[PDB]
Amino acid sequence: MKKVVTVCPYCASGCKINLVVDNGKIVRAEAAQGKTNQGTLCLKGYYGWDFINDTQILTPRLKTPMIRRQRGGKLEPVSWDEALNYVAERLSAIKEKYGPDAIQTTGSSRGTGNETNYVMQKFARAVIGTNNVDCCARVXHGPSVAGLHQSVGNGAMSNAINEIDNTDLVFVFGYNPADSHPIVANHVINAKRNGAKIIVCDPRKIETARIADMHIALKNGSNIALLNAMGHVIIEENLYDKAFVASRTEGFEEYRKIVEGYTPESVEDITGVSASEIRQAARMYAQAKSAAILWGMGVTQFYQGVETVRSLTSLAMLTGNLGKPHAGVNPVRGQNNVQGACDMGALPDTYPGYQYVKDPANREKFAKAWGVESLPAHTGYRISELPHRAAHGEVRAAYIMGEDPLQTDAELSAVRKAFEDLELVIVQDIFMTKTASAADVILPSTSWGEHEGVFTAADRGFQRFFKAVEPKWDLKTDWQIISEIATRMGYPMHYNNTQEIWDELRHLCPDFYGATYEKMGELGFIQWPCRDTSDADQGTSYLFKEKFDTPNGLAQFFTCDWVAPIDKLTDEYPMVLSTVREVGHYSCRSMTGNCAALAALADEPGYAQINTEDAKRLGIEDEALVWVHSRKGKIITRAQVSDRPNKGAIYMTYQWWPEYKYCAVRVEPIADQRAAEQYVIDEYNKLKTRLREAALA
Ligand SMILES: Nc1nc2c(c(=O)[nH]1)N[C@H]1C(S)=C(S)[C@@H](COP(=O)(O)OP(=O)(O)OC[C@H]3O[C@@H](n4cnc5c(=O)[nH]c(N)nc54)[C@H](O)[C@@H]3O)O[C@H]1N2
Ligand SMILES: Nc1nc2c(c(=O)[nH]1)N[C@H]1[C@@H](S)[C@H](S)[C@@H](COP(=O)(O)OP(=O)(O)OC[C@H]3O[C@@H](n4cnc5c(=O)[nH]c(N)nc54)[C@H](O)[C@@H]3O)O[C@H]1N2
Ligand code: SF4
Ligand SMILES: [Mo]
Repeated sequence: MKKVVTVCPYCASGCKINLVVDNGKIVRAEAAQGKTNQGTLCLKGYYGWDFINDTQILTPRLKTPMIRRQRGGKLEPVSWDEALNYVAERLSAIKEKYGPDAIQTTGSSRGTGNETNYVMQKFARAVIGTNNVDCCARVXHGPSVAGLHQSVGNGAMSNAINEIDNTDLVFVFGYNPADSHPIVANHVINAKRNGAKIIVCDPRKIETARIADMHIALKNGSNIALLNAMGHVIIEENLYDKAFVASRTEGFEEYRKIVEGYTPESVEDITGVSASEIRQAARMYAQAKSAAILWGMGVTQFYQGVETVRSLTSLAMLTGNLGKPHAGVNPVRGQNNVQGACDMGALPDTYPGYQYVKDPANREKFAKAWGVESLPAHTGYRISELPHRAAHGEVRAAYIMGEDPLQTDAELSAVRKAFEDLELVIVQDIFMTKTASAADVILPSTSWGEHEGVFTAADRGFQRFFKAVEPKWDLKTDWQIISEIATRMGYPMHYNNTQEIWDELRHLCPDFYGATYEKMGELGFIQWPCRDTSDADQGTSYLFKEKFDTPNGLAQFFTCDWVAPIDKLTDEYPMVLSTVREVGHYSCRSMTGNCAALAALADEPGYAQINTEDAKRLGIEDEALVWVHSRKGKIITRAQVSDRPNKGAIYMTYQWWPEYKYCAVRVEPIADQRAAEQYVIDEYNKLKTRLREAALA
């Protein structure tokens, strides 16, 4: 009986967990003293280790390689030799026929770890010869989509999670940590215990709003209108930091011109917030000695979302809430390793350590390190473009590792046809997912629990996680799989352990070089940049102390005009639909839904939060199934009738089996509940049986 230290594989809070191991099996999980969690876990860390054991509650663990030889055929189990040879031969053949850019790779933001992601992008670049490497969820980063990067030159959380506790004001905008990042919510609560003020800008009455000094309950989609009026108040009442603006920013005058028209009064009907409330919130934010903005992954989907991110960041620039502790702009992103995948250069325009492929010095270094003559300079395809590339023949093969697009991507029949248009789809996962079940080849990897590595938490904190248990089947780690494919394609690659991979990237990434395995250890939390291996360098708590990471080191102001959501409301569709996380289950659900304790918590088809008054009016009872009508769409869901959602909007916990957050819908009650209930059981049994048969064939 021993404790093996790991990091939670769910959200990006980065909680350290001691997995109790007795006789080669995990026996229970308990909170370890991680930097972020300090002996606490939410439900998911505590009960969510159970999927490792292949419970088969929702879907089985992948146990063997598989190949679907004919297109409308069965996945058949095969040896590793057969699978890895097949893939190396197909990829090689595709590369020679169509060029390297005909192949798309993905990183993975989940249990695999940082080392895997570095290896995947190495494979794409040194072996295949393409920059086509990307992750679904990604930090604000590229030229093709606006974000934080244009404002401050880094898409990361500017300040640590542990810095939240001593901020004077937490400005939570489009963010629900109580359900999304329970341990981050504990830091917000502790900030309030420590006397911080709290402003929540959220249409709904979320948990954090209960403890908020102001809950700005703004109409769904009204974000830029509110943000501009807040900037208007800050500028017109002279509450901005003039020194900071003069010396550390540009673009003020152009921003001032736009927000000048946006009086709190001009925006009362649009935001549903009184001008007085707008003034008070803008005052509270501007007057706090140090204020941290927290927002969610989240804001970028409300669209005007990427403008909203910059408009928010502009508020922090306006008030000098950047380049000092307990302040900042802090997109707390979702997945346990969304940050790390990006750190490892699982993005189409950059090597690990945000060393852009367009720089010839960077190409030279990596090329030399990687024993290759030339590395490609042009930006690869984004995984979100896959349906378009596949349809038009630009991408012929997808190597999809640790992503489930046929579950978790907008319009599921788009990526389905994408898989049809593609010549070859490889899925490397730990479960028979919807996506894996539609693949040509399945490569089963080890899971979190069965291997080790490094994750990067929400605030760029590198942490080690250790192997607790041996895989029960003949599994390879993700990086073992890639390395073997790489070698079979003519490029010698092998590693004996993740430290070898980590040490290689350290020597290629000046901002990660100091973050040795020894420095991270069992409980260390090392935020990058960490440049010196000396134990004197323990990382960077917050960014931008001296300058910003923009070309000329000045932060860049931005906002724009408010534009009403594209899906307008009608008498035919009088409700807003938006999506929302729930604490007890995680998104893919292949992990939480395969945990006996967590699975007992959440019913199918899932829940839709409806306002009490809306429900009264519509004849919708609590717990009663309901239909939700959009356009080219209708869905069945369960009513969670509460006063938490705002009247006029329903919030679906959409984890169940580009404006994701605003959508015009109608909600109709079901007369025959018993038939609708049976129907739900019927469809869930269908899917469960389908994935079962896919796996045990
Ligand atoms: N328990 C659990 N936690 C998770 C996950 C999970 O599946 N389960 N998934 C993780 C992942 S991958 C992600 S991306 C995160 C997502 O977590 P979040 O970043 O928190 O995204 P949401 O919860 O979907 O939306 C957050 C808030 O946006 C509000 N909102 C909706 N419309 C508007 C608007 O127009 N303006 C404003 N200001 N607010 C609005 C909603 O009411 C909600 O409270 O959760 C992460 N954590
Ligand atoms: N319409 C719409 N579109 C959206 C989103 C939305 O809300 N709505 N969300 C966006 C972001 S926020 C989310 S996090 C992202 C989710 O997709 P993804 O990461 O691929 O699914 P995932 O479910 O987390 O699947 C992760 C897979 O990884 C497997 N896995 C987990 N651990 C490992 C491992 O160690 N090795 C390997 N090879 N695989 C592993 C999981 O089983 C799962 O299939 O896509 C964006 N698009
Ligand atoms: S899901 Fe998030 S808050 Fe909960 S134990 Fe895991 S890392 Fe911590
Ligand atoms: Mo996410």
